[PDB]
Amino acid sequence: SGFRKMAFPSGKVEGCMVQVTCGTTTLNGLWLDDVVYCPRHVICTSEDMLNPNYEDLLIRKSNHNFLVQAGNVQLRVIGHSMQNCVLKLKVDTANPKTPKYKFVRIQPGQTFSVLACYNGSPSGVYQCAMRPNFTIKGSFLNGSCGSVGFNIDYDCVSFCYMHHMELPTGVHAGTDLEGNFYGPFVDRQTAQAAGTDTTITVNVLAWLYAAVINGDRWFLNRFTTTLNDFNLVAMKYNYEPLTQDHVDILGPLSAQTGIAVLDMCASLKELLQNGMNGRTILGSALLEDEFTPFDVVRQCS
Amino acid sequence: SGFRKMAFPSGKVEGCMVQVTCGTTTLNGLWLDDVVYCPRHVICTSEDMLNPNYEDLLIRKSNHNFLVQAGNVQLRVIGHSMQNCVLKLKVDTANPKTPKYKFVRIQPGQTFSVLACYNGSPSGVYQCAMRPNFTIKGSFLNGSCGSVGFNIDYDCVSFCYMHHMELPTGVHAGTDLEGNFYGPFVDRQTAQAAGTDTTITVNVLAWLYAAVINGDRWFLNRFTTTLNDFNLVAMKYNYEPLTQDHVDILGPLSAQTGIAVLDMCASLKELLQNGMNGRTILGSALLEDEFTPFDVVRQCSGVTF
Ligand SMILES: *C(=O)[C@H](C[C@@H]1CCNC1=O)NC(=O)[C@H](CC1CCCCC1)NC(=O)c1cc2ccccc2[nH]1
Ligand SMILES: *C(=O)[C@H](C[C@@H]1CCNC1=O)NC(=O)[C@H](CC1CCCCC1)NC(=O)c1cc2ccccc2[nH]1
Repeated sequence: SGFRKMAFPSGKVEGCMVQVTCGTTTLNGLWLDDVVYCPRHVICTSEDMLNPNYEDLLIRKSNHNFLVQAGNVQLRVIGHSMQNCVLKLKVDTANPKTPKYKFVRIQPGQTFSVLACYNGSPSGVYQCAMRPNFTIKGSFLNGSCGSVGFNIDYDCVSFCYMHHMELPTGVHAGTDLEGNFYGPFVDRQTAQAAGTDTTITVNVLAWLYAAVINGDRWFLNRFTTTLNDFNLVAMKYNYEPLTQDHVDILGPLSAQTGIAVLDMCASLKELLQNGMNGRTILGSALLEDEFTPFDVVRQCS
Repeated sequence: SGFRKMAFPSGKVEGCMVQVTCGTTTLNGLWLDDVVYCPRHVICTSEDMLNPNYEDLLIRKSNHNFLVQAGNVQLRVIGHSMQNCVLKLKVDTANPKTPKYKFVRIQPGQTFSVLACYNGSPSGVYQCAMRPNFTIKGSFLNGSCGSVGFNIDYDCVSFCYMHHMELPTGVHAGTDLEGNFYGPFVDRQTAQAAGTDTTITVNVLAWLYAAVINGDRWFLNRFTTTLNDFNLVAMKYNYEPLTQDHVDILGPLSAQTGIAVLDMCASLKELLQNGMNGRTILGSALLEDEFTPFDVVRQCSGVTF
């Protein structure tokens, strides 16, 4: 029993982190086979922050302008190319610690683990979710760029995020491992603002199911709702719409607990109206939205 | 910026986990040098949960009664002995992935990372605190016994916890790696209950400092207090007493933020007596007590291992 925000074990990713330096900029790179992936803004200088022409900047670089270090060993860059907003540095040696892996682009509401790194070495590991507005609420300082987010279902590592920047409101933006940003952001230091953050409704419902599984029932009620009436209410609290896909996805948890999905929606509606009245759910006094239905099933069984 | 409940990177520990099976029971072991450590209750049968004399049951057991598997390779057990509530199985080969390590016993209020494992395979990692009542509020299912808790300092892994059991209230109990239980618990099938828990005051204060460092400042005020005055309020609200050592340890954070400890104590006193009035701190609607002062320092300065 118990319920914790649980990350994946980080060892398979730790063995892939390296340090990449270009000019005076140092950040992290991901070394898989004979390629090191890192944010392309490592090639920017202090005058190229607003409107960098990355194709023009990259063509001027030599292989030896990139210093790549794995532990106390320099890797020799033998080639470079850019794919969207990531740089791919070809090196002369394959990483012997490369795990089984794939690159996956995730949808808002999906969760993943982040291995926060500085100078190629790990600082710590934590869980994150892709917010509906395509930001993540991370913990990242200067030098963290190039840290990755990942899931490890099975023994396969699915890389889904690479860190690039912090928006003025304190949240974070980045790309997939093909170099495409999540959301409308660009790798320029120009004024950019994320959409209004909303709550990930299907994840709140998953977490209420987790609470029942762990023995807690105080928030249940005798009512039900239609899906359309639920959405009319939840949007007034800046909750994301719940779709029929979401209802289908909660079928398994509904079957395990004997609580129909639309009956749990009626519980959530009352919680939004009443608050918690000095109570907690799974040790929280707010409704958590960073556990997916899949996460709940992994942890509770 | 930002602030998250952050676990230590687990790679150094993952390479030490193995599976240990005795009779019908399977759980995890920790393989360091040429010894595998696991809970001694692995030896119990259904007719020994009630009241077992493990020292008598261990004589009856022979080396080949312990199946140890590291991945798909079987380790050969060449000896066995007990240390308190931990079984030590000597194996014929040293773990080539053994990290620099030591065994340490932690104090209540200290935090550590748990590598939850099943069948010898690491499954997830999260940060815990040793509660004042000597339990931990973990997430553990059947087959997780022998999962371990650890801290890392530079290149050194300090192992501090091995998991043994779940109490009726759903919190968890275990031992250090020399097999001494944390708290007034025993490894017998019997009625056991956690003591009433209290909140870790020095950790709440550290987290309030983390909040200010991240620009969350609504709870600060003009007032200050004394230790005696504060501690009288603490006792009233089931908070752990705040000592002078605690004030000293927060010293850094006080100087960095310009909020003296007793100044921040006056903030915490008001939060206790008045609550949060519908506001949050670092995304929480409760006062969080599972970050130590050192936890805050290393997250806010980007310390690596
Ligand atoms: C890479 O290591 C950092 C990671 C940042 C530092 C603070 N927290 C983080 O997550 N990335 C940056 O510093 C980028 C660099 C830019 C180079 C040119 C192309 C765009 C990215 N900058 C920022 O994240 C940045 C600058 C800035 C100024 C004012 C407010 C916010 C802000 N964020
Ligand atoms: C080891 O893998 C498990 C871990 C437990 C399973 C559920 N959650 C956990 O953390 N440990 C056990 O199952 C122990 C075994 C005992 C054998 C005899 C010596 C003491 C340990 N049992 C329990 O944890 C247990 C039994 C029990 C009965 C009623 C309420 C709670 C309860 N916990």
